[PDB]
Amino acid sequence: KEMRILMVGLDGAGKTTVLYKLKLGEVITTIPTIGFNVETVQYKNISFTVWDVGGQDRIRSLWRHYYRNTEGVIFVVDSNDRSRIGEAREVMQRMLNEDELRNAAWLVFANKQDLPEAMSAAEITEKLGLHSIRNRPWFIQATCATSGEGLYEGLEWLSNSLK
Amino acid sequence: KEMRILMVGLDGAGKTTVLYKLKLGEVITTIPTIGFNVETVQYKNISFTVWDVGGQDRIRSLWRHYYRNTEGVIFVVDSNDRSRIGEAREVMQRMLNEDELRNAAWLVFANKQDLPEAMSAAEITEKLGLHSIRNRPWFIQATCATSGEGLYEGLEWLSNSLK
Amino acid sequence: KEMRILMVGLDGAGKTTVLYKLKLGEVITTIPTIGFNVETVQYKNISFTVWDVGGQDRIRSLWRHYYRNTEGVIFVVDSNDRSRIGEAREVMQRMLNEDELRNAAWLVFANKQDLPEAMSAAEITEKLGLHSIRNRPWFIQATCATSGEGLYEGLEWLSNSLK
Amino acid sequence: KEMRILMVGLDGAGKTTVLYKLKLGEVITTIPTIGFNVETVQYKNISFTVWDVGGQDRIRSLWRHYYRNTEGVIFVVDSNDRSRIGEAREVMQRMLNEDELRNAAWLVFANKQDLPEAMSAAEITEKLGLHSIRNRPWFIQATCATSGEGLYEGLEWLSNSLK
Amino acid sequence: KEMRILMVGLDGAGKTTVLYKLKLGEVITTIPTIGFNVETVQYKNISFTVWDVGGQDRIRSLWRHYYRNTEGVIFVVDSNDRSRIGEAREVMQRMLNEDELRNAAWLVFANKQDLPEAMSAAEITEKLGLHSIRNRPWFIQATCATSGEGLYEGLEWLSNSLK
Amino acid sequence: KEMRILMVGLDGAGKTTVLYKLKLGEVITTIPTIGFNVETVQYKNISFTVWDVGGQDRIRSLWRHYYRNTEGVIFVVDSNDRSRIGEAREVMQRMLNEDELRNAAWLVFANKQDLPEAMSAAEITEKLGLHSIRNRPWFIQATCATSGEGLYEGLEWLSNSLK
Amino acid sequence: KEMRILMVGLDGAGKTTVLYKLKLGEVITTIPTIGFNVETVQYKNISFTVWDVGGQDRIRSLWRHYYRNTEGVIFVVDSNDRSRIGEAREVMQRMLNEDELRNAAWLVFANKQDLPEAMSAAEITEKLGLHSIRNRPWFIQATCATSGEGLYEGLEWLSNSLK
Ligand SMILES: Nc1nc2c(ncn2[C@@H]2O[C@H](COP(=O)(O)OP(=O)(O)OP(O)(O)=S)[C@@H](O)[C@H]2O)c(=O)[nH]1
Ligand SMILES: Nc1nc2c(ncn2[C@@H]2O[C@H](COP(=O)(O)OP(=O)(O)OP(O)(O)=S)[C@@H](O)[C@H]2O)c(=O)[nH]1
Ligand SMILES: Nc1nc2c(ncn2[C@@H]2O[C@H](COP(=O)(O)OP(=O)(O)OP(O)(O)=S)[C@@H](O)[C@H]2O)c(=O)[nH]1
Ligand SMILES: Nc1nc2c(ncn2[C@@H]2O[C@H](COP(=O)(O)OP(=O)(O)OP(O)(O)=S)[C@@H](O)[C@H]2O)c(=O)[nH]1
Ligand SMILES: Nc1nc2c(ncn2[C@@H]2O[C@H](COP(=O)(O)OP(=O)(O)OP(O)(O)=S)[C@@H](O)[C@H]2O)c(=O)[nH]1
Ligand SMILES: Nc1nc2c(ncn2[C@@H]2O[C@H](COP(=O)(O)OP(=O)(O)OP(O)(O)=S)[C@@H](O)[C@H]2O)c(=O)[nH]1
Ligand SMILES: Nc1nc2c(ncn2[C@@H]2O[C@H](COP(=O)(O)OP(=O)(O)OP(O)(O)=S)[C@@H](O)[C@H]2O)c(=O)[nH]1
Ligand SMILES: [Mg+2]
Ligand SMILES: [Mg+2]
Ligand SMILES: [Mg+2]
Ligand SMILES: [Mg+2]
Ligand SMILES: [Mg+2]
Ligand SMILES: [Mg+2]
Ligand SMILES: [Mg+2]
Repeated sequence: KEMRILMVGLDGAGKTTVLYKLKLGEVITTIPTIGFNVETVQYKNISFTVWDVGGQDRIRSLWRHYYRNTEGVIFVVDSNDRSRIGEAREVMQRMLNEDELRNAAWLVFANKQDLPEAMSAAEITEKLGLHSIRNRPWFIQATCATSGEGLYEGLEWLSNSLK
Repeated sequence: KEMRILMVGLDGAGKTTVLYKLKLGEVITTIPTIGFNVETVQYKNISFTVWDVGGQDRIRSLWRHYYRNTEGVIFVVDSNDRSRIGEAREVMQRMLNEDELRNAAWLVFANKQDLPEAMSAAEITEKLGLHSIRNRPWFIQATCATSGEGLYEGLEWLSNSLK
Repeated sequence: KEMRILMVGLDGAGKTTVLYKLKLGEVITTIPTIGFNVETVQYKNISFTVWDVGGQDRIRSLWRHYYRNTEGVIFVVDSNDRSRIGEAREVMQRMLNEDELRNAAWLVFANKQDLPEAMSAAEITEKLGLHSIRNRPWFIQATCATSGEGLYEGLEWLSNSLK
Repeated sequence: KEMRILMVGLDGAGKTTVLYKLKLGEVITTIPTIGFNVETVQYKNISFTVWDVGGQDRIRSLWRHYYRNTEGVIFVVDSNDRSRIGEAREVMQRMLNEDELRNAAWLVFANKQDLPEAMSAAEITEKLGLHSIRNRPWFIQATCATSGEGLYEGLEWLSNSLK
Repeated sequence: KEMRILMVGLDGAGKTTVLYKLKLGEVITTIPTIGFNVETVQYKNISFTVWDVGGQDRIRSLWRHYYRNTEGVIFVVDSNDRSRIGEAREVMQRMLNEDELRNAAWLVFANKQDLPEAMSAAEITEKLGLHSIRNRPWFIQATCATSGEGLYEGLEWLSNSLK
Repeated sequence: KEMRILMVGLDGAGKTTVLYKLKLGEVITTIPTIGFNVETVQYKNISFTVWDVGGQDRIRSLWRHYYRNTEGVIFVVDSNDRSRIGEAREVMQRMLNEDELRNAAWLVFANKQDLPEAMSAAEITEKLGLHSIRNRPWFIQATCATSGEGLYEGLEWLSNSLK
Repeated sequence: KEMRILMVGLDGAGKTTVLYKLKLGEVITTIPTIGFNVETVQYKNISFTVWDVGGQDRIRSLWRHYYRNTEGVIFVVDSNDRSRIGEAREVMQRMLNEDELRNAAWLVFANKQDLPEAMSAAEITEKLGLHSIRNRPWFIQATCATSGEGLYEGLEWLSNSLK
């Protein structure tokens, strides 16, 4: 009936694009997210309330204001960006150790799969150290926010962890 | 008057196909089940509420959310897949030891009997270690969800364990 | 005015045929009874509510759900099947020791008397150890469900144990 | 109204099979009993609570945890195993000298009588030194857990020592 | 209803893997255990609270903080590691002489039996000097945490020493 | 209700084995007894508290610490060791002259009778000069601690000298 | 639930950087620590209260004000600084002899491992004389506060010495 979500990731990942592909159905032009966007999207008789936030180094320290009462998390990672996959691992291993996100479900959108140099979801699952997760449910999906592929299959998995 | 069921199994078994052969009467095209499907089907003045779930390795850890208040279980096994009959045995022996499914009735759909290389229900009864079950009623039926054979004979047995 | 009955026996005996010879008057084609059938039949201003159940080895363990509030029992035995008369004796001596059927009246339909190799009701009375019954009223009748012989003479005896 | 029982013996005897032949009525497949099984069975308006335990050399030292508040004991001995009848005698003469089982009734199931090389109950009564028992009531019955013979005649004797 | 357990052993044995094979059912990737992990697992209406600890030489001196109020111990030994079987013997003979573990039950998981060069449970029982144990119940089981074999047969034995 | 015992003898006799055959019921592996073992065993509503001590030449001089308040003594002699029967005679004639053991009952376990070259209890009674005992009750029993023979017949005799 | 920590070391080590890498997650610019910094960081349901202090020669004499009620100590040593490893040894051997830190747990962050000329944790363990520690638990971890490596593995070890 209701669910709260927090979309996060590094800069350039695709968070805003994913959100406004789910909410509107169209690919909008984007500006860097200094503040935050919040939007409700309905699916399977469930109303997800997604909070997209900034990924710039200066806003990554303000994500803590949103950890509270968060039932799911969506970590978006740019697959073409193979040089910052270590920074994302640092961020995610730091945010998995926070106690406010202790029960949160973990979903990972490996975005930008339409690009030729994109890296597979298994290569990302290995590079991010996702099998090391033990206190938490987790899942990884390959997406293309510009085409909508894999986006409605993530909200479908998040439904498993309802209530 | 009412009954709750949980259809489970490995990937590729036939759970979704069975469910929407009971509910609609037609063989639908299928996509991998990331989330869950739920459907009510009436038979013998009884309204079974079936929950079909995913079998991918990543969703097999989310089945626990559904064990509660479950009155029957339907384990679907692909008979042609003779290489994963040990993995199914592991899953079933693990899920028989859970205390939330302590009184649940056990039914086993040995599906894909229309295939030439299919294995008999007795060979499956031996490979799955079903005679070792002692705290639980159990039953095994040979099916073909594409043709509907053996599907209405399972709901008929589940009626024995009503109320 | 009312009476509850439980028809039981091994597989192949004639339970379903007896029931739908009493209820309809015609000999129906039959399928193995996986679940249960229930039918009310009126006779002598009495409405017997008969529950026919499966005899397969897998359903013989589900008969316990029906023992409660059962006022009469009808054990059907195939007379031509002279090789399974010991298994029926085991089943009946086990079900006579249950405390839910403590006051139940016992009737025995020695069916398939039309067959040449059929065994007499006295030979069955000896093989089943029926004279050993002491806590219970009992009676044995020779039948032929295909012709209706001996069927209305069993419901007539069950009337003796009304209320 | 109630009674507590402890089924014990060497490995391979038939304890689990006896228990789940009394409780279910069917012969189950078995695994070695590392821990313990406990089951209540009703008979003659009495509810026996049977505790089946392991017979492996490593578990024979954990039986002491169960001696307390035990009103009857059932020693199962394999008759075909004529080479371990001395080890069983040692175990039984040791467990007859324990003070927690000081008033316990003794019953002996000489099981596996269906086998051709089985040894008579009198030969076992002589080999086990049962007439040497003087502080205790005792009884020996010849059984066949696969067929149920002699099993309901042991619970019948245990009723003599009620309350 | 409750029970406390302490899983210990040398480094590389399989403690964390065993714990999160019992708790989750999946084989997780692992990091060296510097601190401690604690997890509750339910089985046979009993809630075992397992404490997995480090085996590095620097943490083997911090196990004493956990000896108190410990009702069972699970010593995991790598069978393929035939060069450190003496070090494990030293550790176990030292920890058997502690007075806080005076009543603790002893279980030994001889893990990594799937490897070809693995050593039998009897060879380990001889090398570890387990028959020398006299003040304590003990048991040894052959396992394969990657496949789950022998893991639910250890918790089954630990139930013998309940309360 | 209570009784104190001192088990003594030369090295290799069988003292520890006897004690932990009475206490546990199993034959344990053994190490030389440098210190002492103490164990309580119940039999015939009597709780014997047995103190097993070392027999090495260096510990035979520390037995005096235990003579006090000792109500019975159990001298174990290896029968196969026919070359040290004179040393045992010296030890026993020395320990019979001590005034702290002035009222102690004397029992002699002629152990290792299962060996072919074992010497009879009468040959030992002659070699040990047991008939020369006049200030003391005495008794000699032939044993086999590995099989338990003759062990419960010694505690039975020690009961004669209760209180 | 709570724990008090004292981070100390020589000047240039990395104490402030470590603290504000644990607390904020970012690498801050730093000024020499004339006074003291204090910060609470949560991890594993534990709230560590860390006190970072100055390392200048003039402030090393004011550390005594903080020894009291200190449950853990974190000695940070610059590995690249191979010329002051003797001064750190002096400081640490002096502060290990204080009676207010008598029960404190010892952790050693060998920081600046990202530098090419860095010295291994074993070379530091030898140069600092850490094996000479006998009245205290101790542990050494290799870190890189700029990247966060090895920092959450120290707080993990400090949890072993809780309460
Ligand atoms: N070619 C391609 N571009 C994508 C895809 N997904 C997202 N993008 C594009 O990549 C750019 C960055 O996406 P954007 O949503 O603006 O970043 P962000 O996640 O919000 O992070 P920020 O707000 O801190 S800059 C955008 O131009 C967007 O259109 C994809 O699948 N393929
Ligand atoms: N030839 C044949 N195909 C069958 C039969 N039963 C089911 N299937 C087919 O096998 C395929 C897998 O069935 P499906 O229901 O989609 O898997 P699942 O049980 O839902 O598991 P999943 O959702 O995690 S992929 C489908 O293409 C389905 O049509 C059968 O009896 N014969
Ligand atoms: N020749 C003959 N056939 C009989 C007679 N009575 C019953 N049958 C036949 O024997 C067959 C078995 O009877 P049926 O009623 O289907 O078994 P059941 O008692 O219901 O047991 P099941 O449902 O577990 S298979 C049927 O083909 C039935 O028609 C009889 O008197 N003579
Ligand atoms: N042929 C035959 N087999 C029997 C009989 N009674 C029991 N058994 C069989 O002998 C085997 C051992 O019986 P089982 O009950 O598993 O041993 P146990 O008493 O439980 O001892 P354990 O659990 O320590 S292995 C089983 O395969 C069982 O089926 C009998 O009367 N005849
Ligand atoms: N091939 C194989 N590997 C196993 C088995 N059991 C455990 N392992 C593997 O051996 C490795 C060590 O297991 P692990 O659980 O991490 O060590 P530990 O007991 O926790 O000790 P540590 O934390 O101080 S490093 C792991 O890679 C694990 O996956 C097995 O049965 N077969
Ligand atoms: N073959 C055989 N061995 C026995 C018998 N009784 C005891 N032993 C064996 O003889 C050996 C010595 O027994 P043990 O109990 O260890 O000596 P001790 O009396 O304690 O003296 P010690 O502790 O100073 S070495 C052991 O290996 C034991 O198992 C027996 O009846 N037959
Ligand atoms: N290259 C590199 N620099 C590091 C590392 N760890 C800490 N530092 C850097 O070394 C410098 C000293 O660290 P700092 O935390 O300010 O010293 P301090 O421990 O607080 O001691 P002080 O306050 O008395 S000056 C800083 O510029 C810091 O950024 C590292 O791992 N690699
Ligand atoms: Mg954005
Ligand atoms: Mg599906
Ligand atoms: Mg029928
Ligand atoms: Mg058993
Ligand atoms: Mg570990
Ligand atoms: Mg000794
Ligand atoms: Mg500083």
